[PDB]
Amino acid sequence: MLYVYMDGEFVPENEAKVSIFDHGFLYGDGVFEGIRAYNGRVFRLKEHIDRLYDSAKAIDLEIPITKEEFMEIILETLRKNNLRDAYIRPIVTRGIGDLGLDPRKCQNPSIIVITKPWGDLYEKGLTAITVAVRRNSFDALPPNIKSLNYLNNILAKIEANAKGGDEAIFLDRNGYVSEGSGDNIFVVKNGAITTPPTINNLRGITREAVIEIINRLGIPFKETNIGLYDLYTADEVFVTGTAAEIAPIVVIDGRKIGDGKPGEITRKLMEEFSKLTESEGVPIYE
Amino acid sequence: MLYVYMDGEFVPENEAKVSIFDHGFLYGDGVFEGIRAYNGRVFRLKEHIDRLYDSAKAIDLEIPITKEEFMEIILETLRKNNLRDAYIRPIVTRGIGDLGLDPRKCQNPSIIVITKPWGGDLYEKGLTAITVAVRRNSFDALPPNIKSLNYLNNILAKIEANAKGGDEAIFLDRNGYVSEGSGDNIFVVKNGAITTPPTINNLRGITREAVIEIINRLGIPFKETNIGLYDLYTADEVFVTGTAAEIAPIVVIDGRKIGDGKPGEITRKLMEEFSKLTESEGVPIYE
Amino acid sequence: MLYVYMDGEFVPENEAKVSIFDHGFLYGDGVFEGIRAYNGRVFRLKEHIDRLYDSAKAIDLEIPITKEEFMEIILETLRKNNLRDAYIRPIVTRGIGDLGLDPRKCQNPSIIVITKPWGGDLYEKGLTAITVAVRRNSFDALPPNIKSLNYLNNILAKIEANAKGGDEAIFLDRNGYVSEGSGDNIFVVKNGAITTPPTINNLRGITREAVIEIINRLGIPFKETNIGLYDLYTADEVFVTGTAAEIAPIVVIDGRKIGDGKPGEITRKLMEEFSKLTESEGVPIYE
Amino acid sequence: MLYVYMDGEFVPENEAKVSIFDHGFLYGDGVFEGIRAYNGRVFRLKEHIDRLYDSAKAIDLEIPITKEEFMEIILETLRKNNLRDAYIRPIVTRGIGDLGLDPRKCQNPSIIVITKPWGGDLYEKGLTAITVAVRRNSFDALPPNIKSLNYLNNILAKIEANAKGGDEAIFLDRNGYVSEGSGDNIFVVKNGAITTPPTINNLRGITREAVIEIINRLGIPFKETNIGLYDLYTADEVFVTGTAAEIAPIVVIDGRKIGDGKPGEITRKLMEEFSKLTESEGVPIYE
Amino acid sequence: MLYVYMDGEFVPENEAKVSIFDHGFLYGDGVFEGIRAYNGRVFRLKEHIDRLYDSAKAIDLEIPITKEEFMEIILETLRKNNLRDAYIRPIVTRGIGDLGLDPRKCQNPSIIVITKPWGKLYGDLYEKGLTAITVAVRRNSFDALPPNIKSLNYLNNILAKIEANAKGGDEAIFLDRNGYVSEGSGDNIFVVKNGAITTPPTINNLRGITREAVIEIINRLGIPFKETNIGLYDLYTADEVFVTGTAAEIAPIVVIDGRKIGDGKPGEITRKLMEEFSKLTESEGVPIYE
Amino acid sequence: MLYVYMDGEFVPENEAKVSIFDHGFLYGDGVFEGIRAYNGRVFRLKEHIDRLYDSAKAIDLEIPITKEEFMEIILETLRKNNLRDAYIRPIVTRGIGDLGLDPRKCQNPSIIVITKPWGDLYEKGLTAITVAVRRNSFDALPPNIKSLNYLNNILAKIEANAKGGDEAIFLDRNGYVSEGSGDNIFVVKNGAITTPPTINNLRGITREAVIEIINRLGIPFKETNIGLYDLYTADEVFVTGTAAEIAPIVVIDGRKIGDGKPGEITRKLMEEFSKLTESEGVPIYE
Ligand SMILES: [Cl-]
Ligand SMILES: [Cl-]
Ligand SMILES: [Cl-]
Repeated sequence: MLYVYMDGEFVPENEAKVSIFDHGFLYGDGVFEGIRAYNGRVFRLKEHIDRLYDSAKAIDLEIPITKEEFMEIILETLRKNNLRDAYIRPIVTRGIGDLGLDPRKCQNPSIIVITKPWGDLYEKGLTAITVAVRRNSFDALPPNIKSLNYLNNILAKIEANAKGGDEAIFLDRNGYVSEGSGDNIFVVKNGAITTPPTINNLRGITREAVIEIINRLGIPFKETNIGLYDLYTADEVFVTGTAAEIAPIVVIDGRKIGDGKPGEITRKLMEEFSKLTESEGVPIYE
Repeated sequence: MLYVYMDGEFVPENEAKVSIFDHGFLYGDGVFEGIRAYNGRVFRLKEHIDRLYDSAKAIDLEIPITKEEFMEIILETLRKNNLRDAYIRPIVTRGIGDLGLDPRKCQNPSIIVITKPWGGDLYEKGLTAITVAVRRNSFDALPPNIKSLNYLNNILAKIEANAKGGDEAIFLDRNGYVSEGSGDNIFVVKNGAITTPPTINNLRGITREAVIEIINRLGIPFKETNIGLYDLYTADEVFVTGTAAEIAPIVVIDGRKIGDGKPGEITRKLMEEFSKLTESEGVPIYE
Repeated sequence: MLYVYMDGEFVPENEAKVSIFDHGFLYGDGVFEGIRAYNGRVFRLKEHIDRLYDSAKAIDLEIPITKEEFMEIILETLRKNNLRDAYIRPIVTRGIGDLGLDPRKCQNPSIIVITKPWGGDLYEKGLTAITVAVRRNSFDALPPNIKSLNYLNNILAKIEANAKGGDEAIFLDRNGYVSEGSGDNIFVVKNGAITTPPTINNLRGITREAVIEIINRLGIPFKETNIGLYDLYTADEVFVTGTAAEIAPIVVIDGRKIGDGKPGEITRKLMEEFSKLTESEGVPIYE
Repeated sequence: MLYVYMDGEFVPENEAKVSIFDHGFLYGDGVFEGIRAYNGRVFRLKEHIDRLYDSAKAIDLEIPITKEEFMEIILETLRKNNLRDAYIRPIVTRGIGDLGLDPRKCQNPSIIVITKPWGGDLYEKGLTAITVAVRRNSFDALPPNIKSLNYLNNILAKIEANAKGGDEAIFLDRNGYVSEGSGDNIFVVKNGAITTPPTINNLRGITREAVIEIINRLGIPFKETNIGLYDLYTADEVFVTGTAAEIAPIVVIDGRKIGDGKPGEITRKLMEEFSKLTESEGVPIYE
Repeated sequence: MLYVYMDGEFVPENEAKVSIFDHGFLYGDGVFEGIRAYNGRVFRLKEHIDRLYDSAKAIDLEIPITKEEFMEIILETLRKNNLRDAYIRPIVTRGIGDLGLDPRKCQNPSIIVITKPWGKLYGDLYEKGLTAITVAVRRNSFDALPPNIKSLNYLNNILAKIEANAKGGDEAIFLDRNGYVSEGSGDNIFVVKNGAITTPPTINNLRGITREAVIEIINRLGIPFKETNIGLYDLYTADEVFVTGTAAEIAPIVVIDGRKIGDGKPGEITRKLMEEFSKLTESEGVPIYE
Repeated sequence: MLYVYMDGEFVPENEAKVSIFDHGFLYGDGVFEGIRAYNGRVFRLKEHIDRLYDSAKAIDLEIPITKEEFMEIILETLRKNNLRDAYIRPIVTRGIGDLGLDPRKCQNPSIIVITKPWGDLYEKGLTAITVAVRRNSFDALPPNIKSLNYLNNILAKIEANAKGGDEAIFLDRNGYVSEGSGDNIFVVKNGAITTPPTINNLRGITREAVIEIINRLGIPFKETNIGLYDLYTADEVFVTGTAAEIAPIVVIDGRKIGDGKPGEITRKLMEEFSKLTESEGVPIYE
């Protein structure tokens, strides 16, 4: 029933498989994106594709097709599955080499496009915990690369699962707030909004869209380092990402954030963001 | 011609494939080992299997079979391919789940065993190494003690080495101490004494452990302690250790000749002793 | 019904009060100890008093009496309350001064001795622990070796543990190494060997020292070395040590079962040996 | 003569005492503020009270009264002592609980308000400062943004300054950036522009905020950014800000004259503007 | 043929020598500047002299003459050698003292001015662009040996240069003690991405006079500009990268750690800034002769 | 009339000058040693020469003569000046090159040997202060290299001069005790001695000799990281170096160390070290 684009063919999900000798599998040597289709439009497709190519560049991986070709493949995959509302996961792998680490011995990067249909926690808000693991360092495994190396994020998620949080919050190698395991973080205090610079986290496309809205609404905004203290004493906290959209965080490390309910500024941004997703995007069908 | 063990079946290499929905593929959420078979014996099989289970425990992954069963699967795979001299790569993945990162939605970890025939031009001359700008994954972020499918830190270091004229990359850690090579542990020889970093910022190498046993047996003064760039540059000899590499001499670091620029006497002695050990020890595949 | 020593007078608990202008209250500017009396003997009294004076020296606080006098005051306080089995908390404060933080304006340090009767369930099952996001106070900022009235770092860790389903919090330090629990030192048991962090990033525990003496006496291989999250997660056994806790097994860390998830054999052996030590050693309270 | 508010009653200073079993005393588990009354007005009372509640929130302490009630208690205490010019120190403690550090066993937080009369030589000449070896408490360990009873880090810095010939201590943070003085925020003036550290590694000073408002009103170029030792040493002018200090010029740092070694023109201008602000703003105590 | 100013006298290059007991030699205890003369004008002379005095202040060294006197000595040295296009290296040392490191035993700081003829034999020498590598050594810390001080302690820079020589780069790029991009071994670094320019704050590197001039041009041209921390990722994924310094002017970086930067050629924004900077150096400066 | 060896000639001190174009002067690009002659013997000459060559190797500088030749030049210089009790400062520079920092343009390293005669604070002990500047990092400008880059040490000394200490004590980039501005540090507590590992400081020749004495006397000894706390609460503290020998530290940051007088263990080591210097060394004359 659902087809996956895999190296020039459409393949049913149950048969969508990659060689175990692909370095993307052996070493997580590959890059991916997360993209949303709303009402027959692909939201910020070009921005996501730009980031995919940036991720590839960072790991010295040449994507064997052009950005225009990649965009067409994504639209084609959504068409083949007749989707209007979907989550899209393009993946590019290093390809097959030998059992060592050398990426120069790898031939034929795989191009994969997964599309899955998209059909309670946002009325109540999420509980978050700060994890003991620091975010992968920007001088070790830069988190700005959306790569198949996501075990740092998974360890944080495992901590959150064990420790009663819906979401994990990372600090970075220098003690600053970084992001959630799968999303950027914003703090609201006295009508002003702050978010960490992007060096220690990922340059979120949702984060960028939300900042555009914040500026359009004239809410005072600063991109600056934040600490545990700012999280705990915030009027409101929310996280942003493709899958999450804008998710309110109402408890952090057992402490109620403000009144413990999604805040007024968060709710306003949720509305404005919904509007943006309904009116922007590359059309799938004509 | 070569078969891979994949979840209870032997599958030809060309067909050995994993679902793209396995979290091992999507997120590198899985663990692996590198094991060597020499002359029909599997060198330190039990030690590698112990480490595999430790790696799995560190990432909260339950391996669905026992260690004894895992050892039997490895031996069976070597038998099916009629190998006596091989490299073995067991892999355990988190398994198929949804497209989020939550490992709770994953069911059925995959168990994979790759065996490839493994039959020293760079070892007579020694290797050139470069120190990389990327630090090793932190022991408080993505602990390098876990041999996981997250190897992009190692690959970035290797990319730097390829671009910068080194056969091998050397990492420093988040605190500025020498960690290891991109795929092996590092030892420094100075005035007849040997030092190696503690294992917290690198990986508890099985070769490293075997080499330390030899060092102690030979009565060479040995210390496990932090090392710096200075110690690398001014060493009498440097070598790296791992399953694939065995003992590889490093004769140039960052453009500087190490000692006389040839593999050193202590390194050569350890290479001989290690060869001897691989020829006389191990779990028999056939016998 | 209990008397507290307070600056030369014995005072009922309900009246044991300190001026709000004491810098020990305003700024946590003071030091303390935790000492145990077992069966009419005070366990390691001299070691605790030495550490109290070391803590005071570290914060440039002169304790206005001698160590011998301090020991006599402690024994007297236990006598006055007729205790044989107790927890003792000596406290020395900077003393009353002005509203600024300058300790030079403080005159007369207060000397306080609290003694409370000691009359487990969590020790048969073992404790659950979580690693906290807050790092331990740095050894170059507010050295954790000082047992001072500044315990908010420990309290924040405890608050995290309370919210996150742990009985105990485990700290990492400013450099990413394992430090200690919020109120106790940490030991890791792996393949019959024991490791514990060096004391620089934590506190030189008197229980920790006693336990190391036992470990050496029993010939269990022991190393004082840096430990990481990986070592915690993959340990055969983990336990914590302190005056109040004695030896407490840790059986779950961050949702991961430690070994079999029950107090381990080595831990149980050390618990027995430590019990024996407390029953046979100490400064007698009554003659 | 002077009364202290303590849990619903006015108590003479000499009798203002807290139980030694209060966690605010045992562990510095509590929060405080420093507020100034000028000419019958309380300067920035609401801002200080907001920060007090933020400090409490950061340490998960529930202040048992509302902010309005707290403001009334402060004004009442100033009235009872007939003060027009005073320093006010509200304190909230975790309260009496057990001898362990667990804050869940604490039940009734104490509310304390100290008011002391206020009544220049060092401000005409300026202060000498030294940079200390101790780093500021980390924003990921014991966040300095919390104005808590844990002030030993500040006291250690002050002890260093006392011993090393400075009127004031300057901290760097865990990452090597300038943080603040032991009891005040720091500003640097260079080529007519002013810089101050972001507030993450120090405290969000109410004086600092007021001074930034003045700076902006006067159109002096201003940047909140990280500063280093170099910026201190080569500054045209340096000054510190806090409730007690107001604006204090720093004219020597680590033996080096700052600019001409006298309070600078920009500093003097800000001192005048700040004086004006304190004379015309505030919550009236009486009228 | 070339004279060096040395403590009040002009001395031929071959005889320009300092006592081995000068702490400037023994311990690198001294400060220096790098200044350019273009077409009879000294570019940003006053800015360089201000930085020289700031460097001296940072190491608690009192320069025994005034800034005006120092400027006159520099112009005099250029005059004596009849230069119009030159590189100028003023140096101030702590002076002769005993063999311990205590600077209190030093008396009489030396003042040295070197001037060497400089200038392009070929206009487009940066037509292809430079290759760079990121080094393993971190930049001297701003809490250890602050890189803002242009001192005679340049071994950190030399180690990075040694790494670059061995590793196939024309230039070395440093990260700092906290993992952020700092600068090249002898120049400030700028990154261009989607028409916007970023550069590290100056705390972990040096407040470059070229960097300041380039920022003025960037602002005048209305290119979006931000001073903020940058990482390896930003270098690798940049549209363009360039470095700035007195000797280098504006040098395009077209390869970093084996990765082509954008199209692997000097970029449009870089080329535009190179032109604008050339114009600035042709029309500004303290006249040597006039 | 003291002579300095300079590239093959003995030159009077007042004329001992180096070209300002030598990179050793321009960039501190060179290495040095500090060696002591006692009663006609050069103490640990071979150890110092080994370290000099190690320093040179660390900065990729080829010393143009052999170690045996270097030792002869040192002895010759002491002979020419008729010294029996002296401080020797051999220096090797990168040499003259262009005005850039590239060491490849530098072709002829200078060899310099300074010898100066050596002829109250030890009875009373020294005051020390801990400095704000951290020691040059072992991953930036490794302090194990005894190079002409000594401004880190000088900044610490400037702090000590201004702050009332005879000596400055450094912490390292990771917060551990490193060393004094010109000497290694040892801490004595409950009859046991500790000293930092050598990675963050310099492998002192005096430090090595003192450790040999400590072992010979059977004093418990451990090489391990030390903190501010260990300094402040020590029974005794002392520093070691060629010029200082063994110097007691009796006050640190305003705190009396033990009783505020040189300790028993320190005094014992001072005696044992004196004995060692009187009975060991390469003879200058026959
Ligand atoms: Cl990392
Ligand atoms: Cl801290
Ligand atoms: Cl450094």
